[PDB]
Amino acid sequence: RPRFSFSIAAREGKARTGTIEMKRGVIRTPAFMPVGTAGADIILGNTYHLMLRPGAERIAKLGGLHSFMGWDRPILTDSGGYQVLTKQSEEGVTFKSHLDGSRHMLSPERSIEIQHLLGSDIVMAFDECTPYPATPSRAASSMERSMRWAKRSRDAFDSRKEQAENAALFGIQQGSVFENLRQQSADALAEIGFDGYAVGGLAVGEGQDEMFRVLDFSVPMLPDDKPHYLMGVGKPDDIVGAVERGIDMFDCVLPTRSGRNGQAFTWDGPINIRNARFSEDLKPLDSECHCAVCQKWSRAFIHHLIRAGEILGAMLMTEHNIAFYQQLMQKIRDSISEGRFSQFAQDFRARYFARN
Amino acid sequence: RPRFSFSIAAREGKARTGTIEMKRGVIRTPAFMPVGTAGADIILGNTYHLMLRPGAERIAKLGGLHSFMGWDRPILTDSGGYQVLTKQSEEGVTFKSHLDGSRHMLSPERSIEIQHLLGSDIVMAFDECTPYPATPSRAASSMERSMRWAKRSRDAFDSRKEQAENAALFGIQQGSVFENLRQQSADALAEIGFDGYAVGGLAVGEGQDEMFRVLDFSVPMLPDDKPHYLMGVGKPDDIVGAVERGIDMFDCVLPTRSGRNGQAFTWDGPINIRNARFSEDLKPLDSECHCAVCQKWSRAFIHHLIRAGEILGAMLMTEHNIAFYQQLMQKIRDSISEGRFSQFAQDFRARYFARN
Ligand SMILES: [Zn+2]
Ligand SMILES: [Zn+2]
Repeated sequence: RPRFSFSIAAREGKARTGTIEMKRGVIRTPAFMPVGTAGADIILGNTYHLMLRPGAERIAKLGGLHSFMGWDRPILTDSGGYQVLTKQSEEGVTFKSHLDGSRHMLSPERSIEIQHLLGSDIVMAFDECTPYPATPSRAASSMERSMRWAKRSRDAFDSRKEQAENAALFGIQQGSVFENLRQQSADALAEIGFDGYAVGGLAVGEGQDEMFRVLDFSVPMLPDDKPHYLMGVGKPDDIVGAVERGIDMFDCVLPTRSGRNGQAFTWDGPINIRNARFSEDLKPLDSECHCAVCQKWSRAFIHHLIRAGEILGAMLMTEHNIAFYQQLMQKIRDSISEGRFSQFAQDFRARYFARN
Repeated sequence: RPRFSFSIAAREGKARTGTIEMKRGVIRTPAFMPVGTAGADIILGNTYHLMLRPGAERIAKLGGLHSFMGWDRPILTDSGGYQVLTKQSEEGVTFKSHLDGSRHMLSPERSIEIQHLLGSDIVMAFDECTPYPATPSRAASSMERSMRWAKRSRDAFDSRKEQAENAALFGIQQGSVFENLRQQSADALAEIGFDGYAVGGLAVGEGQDEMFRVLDFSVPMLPDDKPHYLMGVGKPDDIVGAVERGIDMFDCVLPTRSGRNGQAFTWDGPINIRNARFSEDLKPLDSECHCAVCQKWSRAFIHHLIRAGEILGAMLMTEHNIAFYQQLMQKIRDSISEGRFSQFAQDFRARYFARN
C-alpha cells in the first residue's frame, strides 16, 4: 500500500464514501475512530495523556504505540494541545503535570516529535483552540496563530524522514463560527498542503443547529479530494448530519463515556439501562444490533450487572456502544454507495427521536 | 446424563480426580467454581445477593438463572445463610435489606425454595455458620443446630419434585476445629444422606496450618464415594494442599476480587501490577499462561490501563485470573491422573513461594 491515498467511490449530495489506503491498512469512510484503550479500521491515541503516562520516550522504548496496545492497523494521534498551564506564547505552551509535578512543553515541533515517538500513522498539526463563544477579534487572532503553527507542524513533520515517508499529516481549520475566518483558514491550510483537513473548534458546546450551520459553509472550503475530519463529534445524529455535510471521519469519547455511566445507544435512541423499567426486559440492548452482547444477553441482565457494581456490566455496555457506532458507520457507507443515504438519514432520525 | 453421578478415575494418596455427571453437563474434579457474574464446568450463584437483587421470584419470572445469565451448564447456589438481622431462632433468621428496607426470612425450607426458584443444579443445605475462634460448647451447639437444619433442608428438597428429580443436594459438615464435633457432624450428614459433602467453617481466618490440620482428620470422615467441597477456599497454595487432603471442589472470590484490585496470580506467586516495576515489563502477566490476555498483551500495557483508570485493565486482569485458576485445576487433574501430583505439588510450592 501507499503512504496515503484517499479515493472516493460514491457520492450522494455532499456525502461521500470511499477508502484511505495507508501502509498499515485501509480505512473505510465515513469512519468512526474509537479510542484504543476502549470493527474499527483506525483508533485514536490521546497524546496529552500518553505524554504524561507512561511518557512518549517510554512508549518508544516499549516499541511504539502499535506494539504497546497490540494494534497493528492505523492509529491517529491528536496534537495534545486541546487537553493541555505554566506559560503560553507564540512558541507554544508550558504546563505542569498533576500526576507528579513534572514540567512539560508543547509546541508545533515538540508535538510532532511526540507523535513520532508514539509511532502514529495520522499526525495532527498542533493548534490553538478557540473558546466558544469568541469575539471576531479573538477568533481571528487564534486562527492566525493556528495557521502559523500549521506551517511549523508541516515543517517539523517533513524533517523527520521516517515520519514523512510512512505517516500522514492533517491540518486543522479554525475560525469559530465566522465564515470569513473559516475561509481564510481553509486557504492557508491548502497553501501549505496537508494529507487531510480537520474542521476544528466545533466540539465546544454550541448546539447542533449552530454546528450544522457552520459545517454548511465550512466543509466546501476544504479541498474536495482529501478527507474531512470533524474532531470531537459526536452523538449518532450529529454524525449523520455531518456526513450529509461532507465529513468523512469522526472521533468522540461518548460511546466509552456512556458505557461506563449506564447509557446504551440504540436505533430507538439512547437508554439508561440502570432505570427500573429494564429490570424485567428480556430484549437485547438493541433489537437489530449484531454485536456479541446483543446476541447473548438481555437488558435485564446488563441492568442487574451495573446495579450490582459488577465490572462486567460496564464492559458489555462499552462493547455494545462501540459496535453500535461501527454498525452506524457501515449503514452510512452502504447507503451512500447505494444512493439511499438521504432516505436512510430521514428514517434514522424518525426512529431515533421517536424514542420508542 | 443422570441427575447425579460421581466417578473417581484416578487417585494419588488422598487426592482424587474424576467427574460429576449431571443433566446439564459434566464437571471435572478437582473443580474450581467461579462466580458467574465474573473454561469452568460450573459456576456459583450468590443466593443472598440474588434474593435481594433482583429477587428470586423475579429471576424465576425471567426464566431462571441459566436463562438470565446465559449459562446452560451446571450452577451451584449457596444457601444464603453465610452472607445473611431482625431475629434469629431455631426456625431460621429474619433480616432487613439495606437496599430498600424490605423484610426477608431464611430458613432451611425458604432457602431450598429460593434455590429452586433460581433453578440451580447443586443446592446447598442451609446451616448456621460458626465464628472463629469458638469454644467447644458454642461449636457443638452451632453444629447440632446445623444438623437439624440439614434434615429440614433434605426434606424440603425432596418435597419439590422438579428439584428432587433434576438437581442435587449437598450437606455441610461443621464443628469448628474440634475433631469429635467434626465426626458427629459427618455421622449425622451420612445418616441423612446427601449427594455431596462440604467442609464448612474453614474460611474464617484461621490460617493455612490450622486449616490443613482440620482437613487432615475431617475429610476422611466423609463418605469416600461422594464429592468433597471446601467452601470459600482459596489461594492457589490452599487449593493444592486441600486437594492433597481429599477435596474435590472449591469456590472463592479471590480471582475476581484480586483482578479488580491490581493483583494477578502467576506461577511465580501473586504480583501487584500497579507497582512501578511493571511499567516497562514486556512479558505477559504469566509466561506460561495460555489465556487470551497473555497471548496478546504485556504487563506494561495492563499496568498502564489500571493506572489510567481504564475499565479494560480490570477486565483483562480478571480474565487472566479466572483462566489461571482453571489452568491450575487442569494441571492438578492431569497430574493426579498421571501419578505425578506429589511432584507437581512440590514443584508448584517451590516456584510459587520463591516469588521470582
Ligand atoms: Zn449490541
Ligand atoms: Zn494469562
